[PDB]
Amino acid sequence: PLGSDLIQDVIRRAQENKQRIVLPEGLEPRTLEAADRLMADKVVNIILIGNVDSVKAKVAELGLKNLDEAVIIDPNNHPKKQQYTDLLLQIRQKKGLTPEKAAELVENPLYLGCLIVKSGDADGLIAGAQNTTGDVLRPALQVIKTAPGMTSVSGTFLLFTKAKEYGKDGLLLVADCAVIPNPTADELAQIAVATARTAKAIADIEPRVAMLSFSTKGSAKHEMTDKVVEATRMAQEMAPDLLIDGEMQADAALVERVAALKAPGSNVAGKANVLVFPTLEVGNIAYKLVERLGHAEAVGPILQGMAAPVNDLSRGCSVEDIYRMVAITANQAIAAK
Amino acid sequence: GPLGSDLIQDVIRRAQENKQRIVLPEGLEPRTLEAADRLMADKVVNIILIGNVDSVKAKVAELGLKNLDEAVIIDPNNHPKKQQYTDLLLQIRQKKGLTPEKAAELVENPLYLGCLIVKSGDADGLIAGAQNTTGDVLRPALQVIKTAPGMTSVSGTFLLFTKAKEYGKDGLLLVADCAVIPNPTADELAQIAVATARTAKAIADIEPRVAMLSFSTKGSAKHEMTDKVVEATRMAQEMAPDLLIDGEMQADAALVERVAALKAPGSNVAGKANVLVFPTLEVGNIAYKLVERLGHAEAVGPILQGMAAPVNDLSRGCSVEDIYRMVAITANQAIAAKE
Ligand SMILES: CC(=O)SCCNC(=O)CCNC(=O)[C@H](O)C(C)(C)COP(=O)(O)OP(=O)(O)OC[C@H]1O[C@@H](n2cnc3c(N)ncnc32)[C@H](O)[C@@H]1OP(=O)(O)O
Ligand SMILES: CC(=O)SCCNC(=O)CCNC(=O)[C@H](O)C(C)(C)COP(=O)(O)OP(=O)(O)OC[C@H]1O[C@@H](n2cnc3c(N)ncnc32)[C@H](O)[C@@H]1OP(=O)(O)O
Repeated sequence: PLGSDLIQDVIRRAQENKQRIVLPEGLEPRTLEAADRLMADKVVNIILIGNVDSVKAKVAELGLKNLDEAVIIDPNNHPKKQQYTDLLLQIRQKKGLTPEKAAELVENPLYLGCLIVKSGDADGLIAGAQNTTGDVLRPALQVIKTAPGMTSVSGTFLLFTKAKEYGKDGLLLVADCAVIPNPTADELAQIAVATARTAKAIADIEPRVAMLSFSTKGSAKHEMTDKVVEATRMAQEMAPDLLIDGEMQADAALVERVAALKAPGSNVAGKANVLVFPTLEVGNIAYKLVERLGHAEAVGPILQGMAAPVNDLSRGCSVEDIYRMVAITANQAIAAK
Repeated sequence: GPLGSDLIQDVIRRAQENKQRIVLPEGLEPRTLEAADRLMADKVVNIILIGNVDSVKAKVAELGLKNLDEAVIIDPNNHPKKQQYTDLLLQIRQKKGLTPEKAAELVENPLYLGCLIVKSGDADGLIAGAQNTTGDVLRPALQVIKTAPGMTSVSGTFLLFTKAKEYGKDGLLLVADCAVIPNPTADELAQIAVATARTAKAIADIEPRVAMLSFSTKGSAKHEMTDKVVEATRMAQEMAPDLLIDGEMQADAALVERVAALKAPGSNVAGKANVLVFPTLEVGNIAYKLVERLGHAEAVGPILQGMAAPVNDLSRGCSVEDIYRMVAITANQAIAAKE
């Protein structure tokens, strides 16, 4: 119930600017059920990957009545197979892919799905109900690649807290909580800019980005603090339109009275709604403790920094969670154009 | 507030039942004196104040405090044990190049004198930092009192009283190291784990189950940074076979039975943790503050651990009630150290 209002807004913005979303796991029942609801509610235009007769059989078997307009693409046989094979070789031959092996890969639903998006025949992709994170992300990084002026992808969570005096009515975006173990200064700056733009695209927030540390504005100098200082500088340079400040402690980021004392004349401190963590140790631990010990609702991870949005579901994701992640993906696609 | 109030009441009561001698080096600081007055009224501890006797008595009369006539006041410039404490200080710090000339200056510094009083067995613990920096409190404590048997590192723990009563002990977890060591080695992290578990036992009447946290659970995400937590876990288990310590694990595996069953089957900690050990100060400093603010948890501390006799450091903005509370904690640490 925390963040059902925001998710309702995300669904509506998807509905108002309809994106084409590829679901490579076209025989997975949770995926198909979610696809049926998304098409009933006209949230997105669905593309399912699988043998056409098998997918249609499974749709009829699950009693789904809203998928007649879904496009179904058999990776073994479809009119753009050679085109996508040629595109794949163009992207990946140099990197050791033979035409022999390109012909195999193009028949793998995850690779095919990424090539559909990359070609401009779709706007985004969701998988991972029946694949590992790595098998989803790898083709996405190889084929779709990163957005202009970015070399790294990262994972953000929407963190809907019960503390409505922080963030946007209790919501903060937090990153990187899933992908990069130990970002360099450069990576951390890219995380900062990416998360701010996700904040704008998904949460309709005016981002104020806190680059977190155990130091605030030189209070605790150390090797680990220097990286966050450099990251802050480089983020500010990469994006002069965005409010980004650091290094600061979490209390300076969130609490006006502490901001006044330790970070005076920051335009972020005391008002942060985006938190950038210096390592995955920090991010992975911190968001889970806020989720459990704070009773916060965490939505994600949401992958950011891709030229076109790919998201990765968990293997235990509900129908409603798949629906939700597709709606988010559509919003990321709108932002990417 | 109300989350911590039952346990803090127990801590004060256990102090009252075995009265310890606590040194307050900042003997003219008004918040400290007010707290000392309440502690003496309530018979929580025997207070020792450091300062010129006439000045301290003048300040006591000036603040209208009626319960400090039995407080011991030691003037650092002139008191019966000055040469004894000076000789002790030279004996501890001669190797390290302290001259008798410089010993004679240091022994007159209230923070050094306070530590020598404890070290000599003339007190049981010390509290300062209302008017001194953390570093000026810690330095004499580490030089004079030093670390407990079998420990080389001192760390800081918080009592974290959360609103999630289904975790920890009715919502309480101890977390460390959240204040002192920026980047513990594997050995330091193991010592943090054993120290915090024993603090948990002594202060919070917790049966410690210690989770060594990482972004990996039992080899799920192997990496350079996870290796330190794996090694720390092994070394902690070896140092303390009487304690339940496991790792590496994620915070969800530490706290959630359903996740523990999947990611850490046959841990005797996972899903039941009540002590969390963080791999770095970045993690600890950020994580406890986010839980405090975003979770509405109450955090008490930092509490210093690993000292041969307890020294605690107050913040410069600490209330009278917070000083009272920290003195009660320190007395409980002394009771644990003597046992
Ligand atoms: C390694 C650990 O288990 S600890 C980290 C804990 N976190 C996670 O596991 C979550 C996901 N982490 C990952 O590493 C992802 O699963 C993966 C898919 C990016 C790793 O991919 P790998 O199987 O290592 O393949 P490899 O790194 O050889 O190739 C993946 C491609 O993406 C690139 N890449 C890897 N990480 C990133 C990133 N964060 N951003 C952008 N590109 C990346 C690689 O350079 C490579 O590109 P290339 O083939 O064009 O050179
Ligand atoms: C503040 C920064 O720049 S780093 C990042 C943030 N850190 C913090 O917020 C924590 C605050 N901590 C501190 O002030 C320091 O860590 C201190 C006080 C513990 C150490 O600083 P100093 O008192 O100047 O110690 P210094 O480095 O001068 O001397 C080291 C001595 O203390 C000892 N020591 C230092 N830290 C510790 C510790 N955590 N545990 C045990 N012993 C210690 C050394 O072994 C050495 O002993 P010796 O006198 O017998 O040689």
